[PDB]
Amino acid sequence: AQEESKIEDVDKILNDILSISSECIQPDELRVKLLLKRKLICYDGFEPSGRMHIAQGLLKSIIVNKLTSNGCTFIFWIADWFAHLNNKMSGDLKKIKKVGSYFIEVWKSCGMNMENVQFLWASEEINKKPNEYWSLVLDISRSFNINRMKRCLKIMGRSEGEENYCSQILYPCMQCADIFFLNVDICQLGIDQRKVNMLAREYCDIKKIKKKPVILSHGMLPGLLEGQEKMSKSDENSAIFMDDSESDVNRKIKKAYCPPNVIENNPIYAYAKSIIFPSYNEFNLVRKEKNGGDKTYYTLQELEHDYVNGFIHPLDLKDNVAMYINKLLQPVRDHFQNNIEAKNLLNEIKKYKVTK
Amino acid sequence: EESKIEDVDKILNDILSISSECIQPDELRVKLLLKRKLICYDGFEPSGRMHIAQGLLKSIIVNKLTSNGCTFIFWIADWFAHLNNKMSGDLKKIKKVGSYFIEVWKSCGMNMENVQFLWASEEINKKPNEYWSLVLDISRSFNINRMKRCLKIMGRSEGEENYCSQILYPCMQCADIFFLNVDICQLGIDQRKVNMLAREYCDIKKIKKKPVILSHGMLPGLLEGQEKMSKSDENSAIFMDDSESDVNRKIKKAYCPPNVIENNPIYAYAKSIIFPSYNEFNLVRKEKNGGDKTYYTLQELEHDYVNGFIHPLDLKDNVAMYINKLLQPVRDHFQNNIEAKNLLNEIKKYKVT
Ligand SMILES: Nc1ncnc2c1ncn2[C@@H]1O[C@H](COP(=O)(O)OC(=O)[C@@H](N)Cc2ccc(O)cc2)[C@@H](O)[C@H]1O
Ligand SMILES: Nc1ncnc2c1ncn2[C@@H]1O[C@H](COP(=O)(O)OC(=O)[C@@H](N)Cc2ccc(O)cc2)[C@@H](O)[C@H]1O
Repeated sequence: AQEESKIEDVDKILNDILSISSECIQPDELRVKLLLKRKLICYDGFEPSGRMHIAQGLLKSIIVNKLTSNGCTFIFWIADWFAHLNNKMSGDLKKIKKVGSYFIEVWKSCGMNMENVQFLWASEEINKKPNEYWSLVLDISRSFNINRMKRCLKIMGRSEGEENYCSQILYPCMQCADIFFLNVDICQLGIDQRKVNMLAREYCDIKKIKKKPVILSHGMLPGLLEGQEKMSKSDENSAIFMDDSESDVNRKIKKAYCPPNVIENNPIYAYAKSIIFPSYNEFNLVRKEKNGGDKTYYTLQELEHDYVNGFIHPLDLKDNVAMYINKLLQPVRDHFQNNIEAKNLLNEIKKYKVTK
Repeated sequence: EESKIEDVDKILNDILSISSECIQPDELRVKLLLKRKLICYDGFEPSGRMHIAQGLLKSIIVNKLTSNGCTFIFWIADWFAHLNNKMSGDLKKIKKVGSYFIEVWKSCGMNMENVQFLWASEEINKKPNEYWSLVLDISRSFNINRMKRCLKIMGRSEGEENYCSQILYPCMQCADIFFLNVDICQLGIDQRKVNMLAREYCDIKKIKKKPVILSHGMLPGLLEGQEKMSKSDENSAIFMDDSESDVNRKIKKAYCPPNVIENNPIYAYAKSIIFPSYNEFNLVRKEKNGGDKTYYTLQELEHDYVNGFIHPLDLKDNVAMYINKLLQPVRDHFQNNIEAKNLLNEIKKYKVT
């Protein structure tokens, strides 16, 4: 037989999946998992705690498309109970659920392939099998000491510095339980969530569980301003939101940090690299004749090169980044304009006060 | 009208007299005027054989409370025992112990309509959303340090490695109080911190219906300095299934300092178990040692012991005899009810963790 084309295919698949990742734990387990002649279950989880920003909408969608076009199933875990537990929207569950419904409406208009995508609500799923779920949570809690768990504080945007409520011990125990409860093959969350993903791998070793989840962390999309490592709602003025208008996006991009001929810590370059290039498979720099005219970058290396050496002005990088982000947002805008029910949902959502 | 206030008053006096400490007496009165059928509960980790505090001592309090129209829930804390690593965390063993607990309780004075045997696992799982929602809401109300103040309710301390289970457990025990609609928490004083936690949670949440804590005193262990009979304090306990000779053996070896009442385990048993059960204490002994004497008050018993009128050996012989008398229905039930007998035999095999 010449099924050496299968090994070649897996390696092609592995390299493609990894190209979208910031850190894989571990790459070898991932290859192993891919040879499982079966769909791999991936998931990411979201606190419904305010407006969605483009990391959770546009960037997520690039990654999910890559996965589902390579034999994976993808679960969006609408972590409503988690948001409540973390005091979001003052812990008001009715508001959290409305935000959760809003998130789904966005994701459904993000040009994601839905054949292999699932939206699951934490509260619904847990309450379908509360004995199993809670037994798991308890078993996890008896396996790690308080200090160990306290080092997962980051997964909920918390620190040792603030007053540490017992809920901050339950939450990580519950997030860890999710991984097994949902039978995840691949935890595909942002790098800020990694500590609880590592905790789950540790749990496997402790319980001598052979089926171990692979941690496929993506990098943080940076905020608009210098020094903002993480676009988010809790970093004032860092985020472009999924409901931002065309002029909104233009205005935030124009005001963004984009240092001349430097790529490190440059959020504008980061959007070109992590969002636009993977979406278009090319970056087409449109620029005046005054400035060298249009040029298509077929590779990230060529792009980095022309930027770092001043061939690409910052203004030109900005203008194009803005344009593409607007084009990418257009389907979402169209949905929230043409679907009056979605429009109303967005409307109610914006009225909320973002509690921490 | 008057007789009503007399009724409630006497009752209130009955309830209060048992207790080592009641928080708060006034609230208890309000509770009785509001409802004659109060819900009281105590909770037990099925973590090994049941010692006499949880049976003979328990019965005295329970019967005094139920005879007044109260319902008393026995909370078989199976998931709690498992969470707290008892019986090697084997749910099957824990359940078997739970079943044996019920057989002991029904045979030592608590086979009655007003007593309920409830399993934590079962009850939680009838309304899991409500139970767990409560546990979560409690967790977001208290910080870790505050919660670690409840460590004694599970026999743990700050000193040892503190697993996250030791945070969840108190959240769950606190949730139980509301989940079972408890009017009176009737637990040992060693459980008081989580009971205070619940009262603190009410204030935080502006809950006006607030539980009364009616804590009973700890029964000392057999040996010197052991202030609490328990499975954890080594060779400190008399078990409800102990045979006559086991009882004699253990009482004989027990700590019983002459003249001294404080920290005297043997006197404690006489005082807290025997005397309330018989409403007297009949001291059998040789003429030369002082002869038989019937005590009608604890004051006379205490006076005589303090002054050395009763030698430790005479107190021990009599306490052993009485304890054996009190265990007789339990002994018979386990020698006769073959199902209960098999349960015991099996239960005795298990290693305590
Ligand atoms: N700026 C930026 N760049 C790339 N990825 C980002 C990002 N901000 C947030 N993310 C990722 O979005 C997912 C959800 O974010 P979150 O609402 O802050 O999630 C955390 O609160 C989780 N603890 C929610 C959760 C609960 C339970 C469970 O089983 C899984 C997740 C994250 O992947 C984040 O990295
Ligand atoms: N030596 C002694 N004297 C008097 N009372 C005693 C005693 N040792 C134990 N007790 C009381 O018996 C009950 C059961 O004791 P436990 O199994 O050690 O109870 C604790 O583990 C509880 N956390 C179990 C529990 C879980 C959940 C819930 O809602 C209620 C109870 C106790 O009253 C103890 O004081």
